[PDB]
Amino acid sequence: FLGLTLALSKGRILEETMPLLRAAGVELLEDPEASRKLIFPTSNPNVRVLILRASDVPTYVEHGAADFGVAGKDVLLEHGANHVYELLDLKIAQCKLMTAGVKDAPLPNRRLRIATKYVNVARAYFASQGQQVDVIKLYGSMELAPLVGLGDLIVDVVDTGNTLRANGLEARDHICDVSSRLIVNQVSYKRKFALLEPILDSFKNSIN
Amino acid sequence: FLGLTLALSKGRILEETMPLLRAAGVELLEDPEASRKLIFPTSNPNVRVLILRASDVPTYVEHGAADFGVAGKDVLLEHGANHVYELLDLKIAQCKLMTAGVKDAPLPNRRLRIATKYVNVARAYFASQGQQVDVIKLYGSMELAPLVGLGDLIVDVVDTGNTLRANGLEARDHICDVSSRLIVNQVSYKRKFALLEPILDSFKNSIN
Ligand SMILES: Nc1ncnc2c1ncn2[C@@H]1O[C@H](COP(=O)(O)OP(=O)(O)O)[C@@H](O)[C@H]1O
Ligand SMILES: Nc1ncnc2c1ncn2[C@@H]1O[C@H](COP(=O)(O)OP(=O)(O)O)[C@@H](O)[C@H]1O
Ligand SMILES: O=P(O)(O)OC[C@H]1O[C@H](OP(=O)(O)OP(=O)(O)O)[C@H](O)[C@@H]1O
Ligand SMILES: O=P(O)(O)OC[C@H]1O[C@H](OP(=O)(O)OP(=O)(O)O)[C@H](O)[C@@H]1O
Ligand SMILES: [Mg+2]
Ligand SMILES: [Mg+2]
Repeated sequence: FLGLTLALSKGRILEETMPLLRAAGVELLEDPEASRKLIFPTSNPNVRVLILRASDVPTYVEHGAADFGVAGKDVLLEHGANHVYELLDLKIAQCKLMTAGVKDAPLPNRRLRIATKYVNVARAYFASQGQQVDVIKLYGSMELAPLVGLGDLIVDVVDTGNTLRANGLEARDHICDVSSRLIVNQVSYKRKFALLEPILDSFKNSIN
Repeated sequence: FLGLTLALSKGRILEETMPLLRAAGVELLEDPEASRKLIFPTSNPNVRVLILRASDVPTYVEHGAADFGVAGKDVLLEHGANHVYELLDLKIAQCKLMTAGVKDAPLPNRRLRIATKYVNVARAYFASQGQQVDVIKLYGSMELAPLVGLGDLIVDVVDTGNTLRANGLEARDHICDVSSRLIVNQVSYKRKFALLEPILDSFKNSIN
């Protein structure tokens, strides 16, 4: 396969990317949500799709296992984006990185413990507020951590706030806005520009 | 809540732990698989259950957010087990950590690239075979990596081998056997032994 490999994740990124792909002449031939398969052809024989965990999208793209991909800004910040090119803000899967804690709970008298999957972002954010914190790395369900006393605050993505409210948590600080971004492998950009360019141009047009 | 908090993960660990818990006088009051909730009461008011991602079970237990938990040996090896006590091999969720690659593909002429979530285990295993390797950290779907040239081999858990065979991969090396283990917080063991002891004794009896 000499064409382009596009890395996407299931759920909202796949759902919100499909219209952009359609407008660019690229449609999946089945629903990846209902398949155990991971590589999918498209209506365009020069483009195939990898379905990955969101956290693996930057990894595949960086290493050139995919030529390009759609990754949340949150994942990019956490992973590090210095070995891919971020070409477009697609303005999909929009949310924000925030700190949160138990509603009205005071902070304890010591170095704070932050429970989060976004360990690098958490460290950098608290450092920008003048604080060195301990970070506890979690892989899921951040909202539970404050309720059982694992960490004093969490760092997580918030959209509606329903998850925080359902668990008696409140957002404390706004870290940054997050949206999904189009990222490209630095070599693929140079060597497969002829294939990439119309798709990138289509995406840019669609997001206007 | 002054009783015991038990950390479990969904799927096979929950499924294979429930009979042990039943025999110990502990039953869930609903199916956690069909709930968004994360804390669950049991038939015993001294015991509640946290449902966590498997990789977070050791974390919660180590930190004392749970008093005890059931974690796969694979997760324990990767996370590090020096700040919990491993008390029982429950002999559930039995599988093995293995290396795997594309069937009959020769190794390349350079330092190997291992794609895996088990980065510490991979490093230690290849070091025991006389090799320093590069490790690429992945969070899911290891089987895809060799097929798109991300890494030369993977390290993953294998049971039937169906996943490897479905993807044209073959197991190369047997790293170790894996089963789920009962782990306890080092302080909880000391301070809540009266609550723990009958449950531990019941589990031990059940697994005989
Ligand atoms: N509630 C939300 N609303 C909008 N965007 C979100 C929301 N939650 C996460 N996102 C964004 O969408 C991306 C897709 O990730 P997601 O499908 O939740 O997978 P994962 O659970 O593996 O992070 C996230 O990395 C983030 O940028
Ligand atoms: N196919 C399998 N058969 C038996 N045990 C398995 C299998 N796959 C994983 N396991 C074991 O069961 C544990 C439960 O993890 P699992 O439910 O697969 O969650 P995750 O996908 O987050 O690792 C694993 O950490 C491992 O020890
Ligand atoms: O502010 P809200 O609108 O509640 O969104 C916040 C939640 O959205 C995401 O969950 P997702 O829907 O991806 O489910 P999961 O992360 O629990 O799998 C994220 O992990 C937060 O928990
Ligand atoms: O040798 P096998 O019998 O095929 O088992 C191996 C597979 O089992 C586990 O997958 P699981 O069923 O937990 O699904 P997931 O890891 O893809 O979520 C593991 O992640 C392997 O992919
Ligand atoms: Mg999610
Ligand atoms: Mg699994």
